[PDB]
Amino acid sequence: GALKVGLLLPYSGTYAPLGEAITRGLELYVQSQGGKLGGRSISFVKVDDESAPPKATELTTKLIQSEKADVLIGTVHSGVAMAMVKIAREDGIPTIVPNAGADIITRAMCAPNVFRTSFANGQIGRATGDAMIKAGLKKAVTVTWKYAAGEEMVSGFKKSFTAGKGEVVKDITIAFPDVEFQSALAEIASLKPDCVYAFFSGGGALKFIKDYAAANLGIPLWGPGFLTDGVEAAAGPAGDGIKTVLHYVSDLDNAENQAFVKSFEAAYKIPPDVFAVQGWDAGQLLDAGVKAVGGDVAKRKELNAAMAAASFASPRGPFKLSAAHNPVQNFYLRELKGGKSVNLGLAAPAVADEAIGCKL
Repeated sequence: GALKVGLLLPYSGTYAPLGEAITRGLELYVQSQGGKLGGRSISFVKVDDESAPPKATELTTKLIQSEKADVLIGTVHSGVAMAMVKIAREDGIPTIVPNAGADIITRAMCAPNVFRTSFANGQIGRATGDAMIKAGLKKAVTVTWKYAAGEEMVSGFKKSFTAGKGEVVKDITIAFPDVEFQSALAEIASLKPDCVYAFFSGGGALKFIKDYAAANLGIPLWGPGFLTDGVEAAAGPAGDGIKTVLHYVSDLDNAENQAFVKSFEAAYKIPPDVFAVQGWDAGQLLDAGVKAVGGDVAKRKELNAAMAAASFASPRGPFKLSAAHNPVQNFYLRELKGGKSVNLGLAAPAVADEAIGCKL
């Protein structure tokens, strides 16, 4: 029979374009392998999580129990992912996290069957704060949504930014997924920082970018790369000049990215973004696992071990996991110019996030 891959992703709401991009990355990878991973035909069972933490336990349980998923892949929203990972850890099902950066997933909640192909919130926030200090910035206002990802990315940023003698003047938070920003933009203007660090993504990011430009603040906008990835063409000139830090840049010239961009543009007529890459690499990681156990997904201990030691070429560069199952990869400084984020160079060389509390 087919190998059933349960996909828990947002197909509606503000993160719907992220779930679409991840799904596209996975399906394109499965197609590049002739519809099979390690000799098994793939069947995706797609469930919309609606980025809604109150539904996460029920929808995960259904995917594992009622639909009998052989593998679980998800999700985008860190609150949903934390609840999902709690159920997956206790079940033992091979689980791949293709976006959610919740720090706990590769720290205190680290597990033998739980892998991440994206990043950790805290680590990318620290890399962005470091880049802003190197750029001479000293007085920030942060703006994000009131949930674990905003908090952890703003916390990581504040750690590096204050360690660099900068001050964080205010942390503005908006309830998730609200996108009424006029009040935050009036407060930014009143506080006169020399920079703004924002975490938004999907619909929220695109609207924040247009609203932020329409305010004519004269203040540079920064953030983790999720603030611009995927929304460059739609943001138009309002995006110009935004500086971000991310573990992917569309112009990386390694052969795997050039072939991946080609396949993705030929199938979907738009460039891939970081979300598509993370999905493509979840496909590569599951392939490495199913190949090592000759299609026999029931050998979980051996499947997990192979995915932990997996080594392949990502569109990002060499893919490799730490002992706590998080990617070890470079972070680049970028600028949004003319509809794409361009590479301004290396921001942080590849190092393993510190796995505080990980029993592994």
